[PDB]
Amino acid sequence: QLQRLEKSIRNNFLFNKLDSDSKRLVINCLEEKSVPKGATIIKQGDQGDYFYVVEKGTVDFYVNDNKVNSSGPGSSFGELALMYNSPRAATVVATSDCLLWALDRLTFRKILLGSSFKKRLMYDDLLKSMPVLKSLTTYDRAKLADALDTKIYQPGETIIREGDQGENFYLIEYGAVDVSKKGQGVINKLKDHDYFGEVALLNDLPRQATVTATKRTKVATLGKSGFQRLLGPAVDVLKLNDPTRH
Ligand SMILES: Nc1ncnc2c1ncn2[C@@H]1O[C@@H]2COP(=O)(O)O[C@H]2[C@H]1O
Ligand SMILES: Nc1ncnc2c1ncn2[C@@H]1O[C@@H]2COP(=O)(O)O[C@H]2[C@H]1O
Repeated sequence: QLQRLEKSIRNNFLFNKLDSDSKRLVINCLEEKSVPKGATIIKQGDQGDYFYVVEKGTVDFYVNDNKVNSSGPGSSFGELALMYNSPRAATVVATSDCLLWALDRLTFRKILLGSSFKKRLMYDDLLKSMPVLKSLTTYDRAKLADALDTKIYQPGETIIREGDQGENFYLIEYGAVDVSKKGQGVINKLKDHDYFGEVALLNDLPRQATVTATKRTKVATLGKSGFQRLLGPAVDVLKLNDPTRH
């Protein structure tokens, strides 16, 4: 029917949110696929063909044959392979028999990456290129991206001040910054693909130094709650690099 569809959409965060042009342009395209309990829907490593939204049924998610996740009706999956052109990041096994609505790679790139996952698209180069972020899987980079805001600082602007409360952690997209400490002047300098602002957040301390743009500098910024959950791999390197130690 066309009522099951208009309900699919009204209840999906990605879709209820598109303009009726994208919205029309997506109910037209959804193909439905039934699947028996015990069928693999997508295999880890495979090329990404489709995006799925679960009408009825339940799935289990396996990363290297561990099992990591679980979803029911309303939930969607298969979006990372298509937005990024990477292999499948997880195997998705059917846990009870299911009816899935499928968007082909082409329409996904047409409507949904354009608009639902805009952020993931924009930060993808930063996140793939930052050294401290190398251990992150595409699923991780995606969750991290959703949480980032962008700020541009100009020459001579203060980004953070020694002694302040910290709230954000910072990833330099391009630019140049000086780190300074009263009594000591400039003690370090950062640039594209450096990060700063973890010491306050890792240790619950005030900011331990002032950071000042010396060129036009674009950062992505991540709040404390996100720093606590979205950097899982990278977090051990941040504690290991932490200048509050020798
Ligand atoms: N822990 C996880 N790691 C990787 N992918 C996951 C995880 N949990 C759920 N997924 C979803 O499972 C899908 C497997 O295929 P994709 O990489 O295209 O998109 C993936 C996500 O949409
Ligand atoms: N030698 C250093 N001492 C203090 N902070 C530094 C140093 N080098 C780089 N920084 C960065 O400057 C940041 C200032 O705020 P935070 O203390 O939150 O986190 C600090 C580090 O990320």
